[PDB]
Amino acid sequence: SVTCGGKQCKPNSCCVQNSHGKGKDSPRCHPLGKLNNPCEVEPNENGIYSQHCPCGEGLSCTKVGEPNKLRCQEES
Repeated sequence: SVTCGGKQCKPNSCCVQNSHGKGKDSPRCHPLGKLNNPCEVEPNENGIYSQHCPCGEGLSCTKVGEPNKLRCQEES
């Protein structure tokens, strides 16, 4: 069970910070990253992402560019 912003969210959705510096960390529920899309290995020290979500639909963060342009790629 996922829990973001002091509220439980649906599965296949990571936590993302969407605060503009208001002082109240209020993340939002975003869908898991897809193929040929931008993804990150792991979240911050708190466990939250920026905008996109990590691979969770049968993908795997693989380096395709530089410096560290990690993208989602269906694992073999």
